[PDB]
Amino acid sequence: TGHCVHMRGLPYKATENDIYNFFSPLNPVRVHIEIGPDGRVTGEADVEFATHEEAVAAMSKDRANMQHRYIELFLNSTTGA
Repeated sequence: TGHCVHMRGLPYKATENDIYNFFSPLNPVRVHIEIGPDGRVTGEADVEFATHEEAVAAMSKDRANMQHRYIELFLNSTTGA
C-alpha cells in the first residue's frame, strides 16, 4: 500500500492507531498491528506511510510510546514508496 516502518517492543496497550499517532501526528495509508496473543505483548508491527518523508518524520523521537519509554522504531523503505 505505502512506504513502511517497523516497531519491536510494544506495550500491553498497543493498537494500530496507538502506534502510529505516537510515531508522530502522521497518517499511515495502512497499518498492521502484530503481537503475542491479541494486542498486549512484545509487539512487532509495521505501518505504511506517505513516503520515506512521512516515515523519516517518524524517525524523530523513538523512545516515546511505552509509558514514556522505548520501541525499536526503524525505516525499511525508499520514497518509491
